[PDB]
This record gives sequence, structure tokens and C-alpha cells, in this order.
Amino acid sequence: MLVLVIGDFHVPHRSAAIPQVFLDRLNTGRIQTVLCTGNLCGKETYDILRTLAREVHVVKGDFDEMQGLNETEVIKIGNFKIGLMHGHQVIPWGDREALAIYQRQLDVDILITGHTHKLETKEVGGKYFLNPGSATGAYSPLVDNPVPSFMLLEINDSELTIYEYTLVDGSVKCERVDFN
Repeated sequence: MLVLVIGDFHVPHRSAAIPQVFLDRLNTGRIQTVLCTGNLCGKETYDILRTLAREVHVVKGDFDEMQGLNETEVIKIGNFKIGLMHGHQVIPWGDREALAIYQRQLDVDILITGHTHKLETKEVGGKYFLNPGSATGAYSPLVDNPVPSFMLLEINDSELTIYEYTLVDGSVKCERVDFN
């Protein structure tokens, strides 16, 4: 019932590594599921994700060439139907009402998107909108100083806890958000 939410690893022609402190934490997390918003650094990243959990879901980001990734996925965890997509498709970008439109078309309680490279948890009308930011703090035109980040969710029936992990000025920070 622990879910890693992660993505936006890779931007073409730019290098950026996952912090090793993140890898060490997640390899010992007993993660049940990975929900990945896409933009992997090739098979290397997919192998990493497959070591973290038994069940891995990855959607197609705008830089992905890996064959066979779907644009959207819906996954049931606890009492939550969870929609997953990279989010560059949601126009105008990251805009609350456009996101809400996709959340209703996918019939989900939680909508997970990326593309902005800025981690954000937001409850809106009893629906949840989650963005883990970029695991590598990768470049984005939309953000000047992105930081490496990810989310762990703890789901117990209708209980939802989000742990927001970021790497700021060389030190890890975590913020816990509780929803019931």
C-alpha cells in the first residue's frame, strides 16, 4: 500500500542523475507500486524502477521513444482510482480546470501528472492532484531552479498520506500531507 510517484528523469541532450540518497531510500522502502509519469533515460531507468517494486506503471512523456507506453493509465489502489499521464497534453498547461477536465474524463479520484518539474499536492473538491516533480531536478522552460523530488503515497482504504521528498541545497527535506 506504499506507492512511489516519480518521473521526468530525462531531457534530450542534457544530463541529470537521480540523487543517490533517493535511490538508497527507495531500494529499502518495500514499495508496492511505482507510478511513473514518463520521460525515462532509456532502459537504465526502467530497470531501476523494476527493482523498486513488483508492479511498475509508466506513461508516455513527450521525450519518450520506448515502444509501447500508453498516454494514460488508470490503476486502483485501496479505495482510490488513480489516473496517470505525463501532463504536457493538459492545455493550458498545469491549469487547474484543464486538469479537472482530465480527472473527470478518466473517472479517477487521484490525478497524477508531471511535465512542470515542480512537485505539488492539491485537494480540489475532494479530488486529489499530485505532481512529483522531476526525480533528477531536470531542466524545464517552466521552472528556473528545479530541485530533485518525488512522492511516496501511503494508501489505506480511503486514507491517503503523501510524503513529499525534495533535495534542496544538498540536503533532503520531507513534508507529510494527511488526507482522510
